[PDB]
Amino acid sequence: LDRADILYNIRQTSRPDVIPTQRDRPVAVSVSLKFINILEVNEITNEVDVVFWQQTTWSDRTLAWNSSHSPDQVSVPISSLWVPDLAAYNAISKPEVLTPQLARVVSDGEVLYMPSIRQRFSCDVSGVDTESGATCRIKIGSWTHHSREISVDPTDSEYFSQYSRFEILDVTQKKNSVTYSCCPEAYEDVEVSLNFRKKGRSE
Amino acid sequence: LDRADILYNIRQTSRPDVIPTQRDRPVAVSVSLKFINILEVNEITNEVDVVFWQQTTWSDRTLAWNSSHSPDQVSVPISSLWVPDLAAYNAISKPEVLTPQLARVVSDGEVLYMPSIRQRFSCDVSGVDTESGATCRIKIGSWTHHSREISVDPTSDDSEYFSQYSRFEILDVTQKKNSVTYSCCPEAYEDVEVSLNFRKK
Amino acid sequence: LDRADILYNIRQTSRPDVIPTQRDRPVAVSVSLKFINILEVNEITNEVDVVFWQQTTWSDRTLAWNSSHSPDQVSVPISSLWVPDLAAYNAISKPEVLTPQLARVVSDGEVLYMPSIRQRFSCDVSGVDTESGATCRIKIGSWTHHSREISVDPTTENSDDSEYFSQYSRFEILDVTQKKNSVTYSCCPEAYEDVEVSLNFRKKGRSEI
Amino acid sequence: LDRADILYNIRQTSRPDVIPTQRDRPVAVSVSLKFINILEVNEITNEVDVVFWQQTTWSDRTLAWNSSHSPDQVSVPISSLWVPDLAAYNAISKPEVLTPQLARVVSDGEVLYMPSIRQRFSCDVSGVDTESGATCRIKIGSWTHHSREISVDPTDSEYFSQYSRFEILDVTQKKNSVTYSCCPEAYEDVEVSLNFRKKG
Amino acid sequence: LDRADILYNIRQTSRPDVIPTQRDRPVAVSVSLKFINILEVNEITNEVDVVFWQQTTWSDRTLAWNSSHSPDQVSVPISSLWVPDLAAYNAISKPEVLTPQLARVVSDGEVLYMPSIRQRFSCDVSGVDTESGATCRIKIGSWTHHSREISVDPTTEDDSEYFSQYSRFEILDVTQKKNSVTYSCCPEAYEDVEVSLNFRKKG
Ligand SMILES: CCOc1cncc(N2CCCNCC2)c1
Ligand SMILES: CCOc1cncc(N2CCCNCC2)c1
Ligand SMILES: CCOc1cncc(N2CCCNCC2)c1
Ligand SMILES: CCOc1cncc(N2CCCNCC2)c1
Ligand SMILES: CCOc1cncc(N2CCCNCC2)c1
Ligand SMILES: *[C@@H]1O[C@H](CO)[C@@H](O)[C@H](O)[C@H]1NC(C)=O
Repeated sequence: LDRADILYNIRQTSRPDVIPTQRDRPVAVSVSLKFINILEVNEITNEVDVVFWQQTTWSDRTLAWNSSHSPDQVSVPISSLWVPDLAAYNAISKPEVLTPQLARVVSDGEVLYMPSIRQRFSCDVSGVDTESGATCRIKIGSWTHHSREISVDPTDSEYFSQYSRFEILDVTQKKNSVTYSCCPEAYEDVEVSLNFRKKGRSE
Repeated sequence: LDRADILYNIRQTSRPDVIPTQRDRPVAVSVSLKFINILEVNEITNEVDVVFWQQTTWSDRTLAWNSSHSPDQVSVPISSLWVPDLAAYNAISKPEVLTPQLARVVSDGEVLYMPSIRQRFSCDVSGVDTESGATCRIKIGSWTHHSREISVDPTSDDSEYFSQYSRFEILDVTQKKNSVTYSCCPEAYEDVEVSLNFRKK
Repeated sequence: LDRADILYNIRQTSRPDVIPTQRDRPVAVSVSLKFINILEVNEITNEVDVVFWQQTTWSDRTLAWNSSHSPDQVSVPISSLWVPDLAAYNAISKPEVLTPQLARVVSDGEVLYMPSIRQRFSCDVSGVDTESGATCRIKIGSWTHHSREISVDPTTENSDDSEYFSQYSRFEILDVTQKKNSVTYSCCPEAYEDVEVSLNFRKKGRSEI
Repeated sequence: LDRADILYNIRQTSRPDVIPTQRDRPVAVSVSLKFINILEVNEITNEVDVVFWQQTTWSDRTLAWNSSHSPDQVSVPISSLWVPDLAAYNAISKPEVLTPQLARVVSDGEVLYMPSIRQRFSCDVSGVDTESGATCRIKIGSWTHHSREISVDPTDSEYFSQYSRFEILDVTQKKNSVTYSCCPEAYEDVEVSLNFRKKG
Repeated sequence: LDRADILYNIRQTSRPDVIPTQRDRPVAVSVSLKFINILEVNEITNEVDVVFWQQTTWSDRTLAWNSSHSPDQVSVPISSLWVPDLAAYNAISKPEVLTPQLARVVSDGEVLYMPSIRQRFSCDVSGVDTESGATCRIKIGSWTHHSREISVDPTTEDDSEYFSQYSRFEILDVTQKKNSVTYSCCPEAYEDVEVSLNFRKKG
């Protein structure tokens, strides 16, 4: 098996429309945000612009191949894969995807999709200009798949731009299960708390 | 039947172009707005930005399957389904759809489509900065299907999903159904009018 | 015949690329603007933002069907139909189409396409804040089909204009008049038809807005 | 032959990807700008917004048909035709195409494509608010085809909006052949000089 | 062979999804930015708008043909070719591609893709209005292919030969540099080119 063959088979048998549940257990999706930049904070309106890598991870056995005599990874256009229907509940603009829309697929069926995204959010910006900073919560989960079909779990400003007007004090993640008044089932989400503040001109 | 089979059948026998009338009867569409945020009010120009879930509900028996030993629901791309041609009459921008464009389909043919949308409207913003607030009316109906083909009806805490971080707060939401005859065309067209009473905090 | 059959036939045989001329005579296209809103006037730059329904009407026999025991109308995506290549000559932005892009088709082949459009125009805004108001002319015709292939004609309803106009606009409409022209450009030997819509409007008293 | 047949044949045998060179001669493309409006001048940043018809003209013999008892012209979506890969070198925004993207094709294979375009350019805006006005040069040529494959040649105030804040004093056109440090061949372009000024 | 045949063969067999590695050796990609304009500098927010030609170069043997009695080059839509998944790490907007999306292909399989791009970046704008100017670094590399699949290198071939004389700014110097980076998320190394643009406001 070479790359050409692997990619051909994947394209030929894809089913991007089919959630890869295994024996009616949920697809376990991991989500983690790597913050790159904070761009346009407004303490009056409670709005922020953020750039982040949305590290998204899951398993789709239908993509697996025997890599005994083959590459054990390929990069694949997401239009050829099933992908989780994640959305940020408190986003007030659609995601601006800054990077090539490719996922990495391992021979065992593990998938990693990690685009860089710029997006505007509605959240608590109060205190951004004090020492203890502001804490903005971002809520991400499956739009249409309940907890029996999709579960989401969480996995250092290492990637954060030194040229931002802001700095990161702390990031914490938390998992929730929510029942909305519209539907009888429960839906999982991850809440990411971003604690940040304006740098001093001197800093 | 598994999900793969159900989704394959749906895609293969699509008909996204065909309104699913069970004939002479109109497709009964339910519409309901869950307000999430109010973003950029202008009392001078009478314009507002709103974020809301557009809960849309209808029946399409051509999607039904026997779920005796199968899943009784799947998520489907709306490009593979017939979808009501709803529009907001007083919108002054096209809808910005913020969420994945999937509808939920039940084995009996019930469909739920509920995108989160950001959109700008022309409406009465006067009094927004007073105690009794402003009342902005949003009018939604089928663009091209008359009352014999599509009927729209209204379906809770008005603020249940509303953002606590908005500069505004919701005082009340009321819904109302209308049947309108336009000068251009002989038939009547239904719509729902949603009245959003809100004010600056 | 049911709706599914009618729509299937249309999709399978429609030639969206083919202007439906009958016997070397022009397709008669009717155009009419119903104004919904006037949004962002600038008297310095002579620019206006307008929202309007663009009522467009024509005949295409190739869509016809025998409706003896059938529906006599369906809604059809415009991607499955031939559509006139109308453009606004003095537009300075591309049309923002606000509504579902569907046309209504009658069993005899009559087609009605009427999207709501937001668009910016270059025109005479002078006098907008006076009693007699400004008069902005919008010019619409076929971009590439001459008068022997497409003719454009106004239609005046005999009803009041301001019927669909938003009461919440900062502006108000004094009058709307339509007029047909036939023009020959220096690039081309043939004549091209257009409709000129004259929108007479003014700013509402400032006590109200 | 009727229009339906002509259009069907064109669509079916369409090779939009193939430059229609005849016998190793370059495709001769004519370019001409008809200015409609000047919208948003900035003398500080040297930027202007312009609306113009981009009259583009060339020959593609593979489109020809016998028009003895047939129409001798049709309108065709440009997605079904080869089209020159022209670009404006000093544009700082992508072209906003305002009109239907249709070309006119004559039975002998002559093609005319003339969209109305709004676009922003980087150029010399100094003097715009003086009597002699500013002179803004727009440079247009094939992005990827050299002079042996494509040549560009020149062929307006008649179509200019009376409601613009600006007025046109003069338009001149000029053809150039240029080399670039990246490539050994020569590339043709047209430079259009727009001399304009702010009205009273 | 004529152009029509060459283009037909390429379209029919190209495999835009398949990275053209030759025996486990990485595809060698060359990247070089030719700056055309600097448009909208903001020293407060550390943001700049740049227009540049992104000269991108690589080899794909699967495109080769015998040109004995044929054209030895054609222009090809990039949708019919494999193309490197290059991204600018510090971009804060998606690339606005200003030119026709065509690549030039030589009969031996060499490809040149050079679009003009307008894009906004986050970088160090301090000193832009001084004599020594600001130095803005732009970082470009493969988003998903590691050093064993794609390597990126600067070309060894004027700082402003193509730069607009009508810009409010002027270029003092351009330097390029190659890096190999390991991120915390992944075990492999990823190559990039860092382009340093030293520029200042004209007097
Ligand atoms: C079976 C319910 O299907 C749905 C279809 N669209 C949206 C939702 N939402 C409510 C559930 C939680 N996610 C937010 C949107 C649910
Ligand atoms: C024959 C009626 O067909 C139509 C096609 N497009 C738009 C409309 N409208 C008028 C009916 C009510 N909705 C507004 C638009 C009607
Ligand atoms: C020779 C007819 O071909 C043409 C192709 N595109 C545009 C035009 N125009 C001139 C005729 C009138 N409409 C404006 C543009 C003509
Ligand atoms: C082998 C030359 O192929 C090319 C592929 N893309 C762009 C260019 N350019 C440089 C030559 C002149 N046009 C501007 C862009 C050249
Ligand atoms: C092999 C890991 O697959 C990946 C899929 N998408 C993005 C990345 N990134 C990490 C490597 C360097 N480029 C940034 C993004 C990695
Ligand atoms: C339509 O079909 C019916 C048969 O059901 C036929 O008898 C009738 O004459 C047809 N009408 C037209 C106008 O062709």
